[PDB]
Amino acid sequence: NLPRVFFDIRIGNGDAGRIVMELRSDIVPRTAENFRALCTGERGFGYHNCCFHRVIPQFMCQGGDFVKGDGTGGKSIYGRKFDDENFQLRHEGFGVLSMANSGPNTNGSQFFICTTKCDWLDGKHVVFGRVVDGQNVVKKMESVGSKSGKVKEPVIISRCGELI
Repeated sequence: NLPRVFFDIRIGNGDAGRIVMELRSDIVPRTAENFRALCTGERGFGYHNCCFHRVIPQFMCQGGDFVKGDGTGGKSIYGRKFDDENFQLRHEGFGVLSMANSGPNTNGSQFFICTTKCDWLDGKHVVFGRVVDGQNVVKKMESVGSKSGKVKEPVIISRCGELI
């Protein structure tokens, strides 16, 4: 069965709600497991209290740097980096979950949520899931985003984990 995980999001001084994500363990089991484990914090580290450090309205939101908090760091449950598992899933529309990287085979913890179809990213980033509920919460983040991506108020994963 496909993992169901969540982020509770706080934007500035307000709780924004819950994002629920389905992970495609059927296609990218290793990549899905990394993300799932970082949501639950079962290895002793993960996305809890991590921020979204870039928000570009109508393009995407990026987060998952729980090491440095600024988009320069991160680590996976497999070590500092792990290989691109496959490129079978596409950045086909709103809510697609994909791994940020610094070139081939440099996956860590950073990820982005697409808020539009971005086919041009296919074959560059490993897609591993999709937002299934709380699309409004992803869209809410735009209130503190900008065209450059600079974030105006803290966007924090106040709580995260796995759902039944």
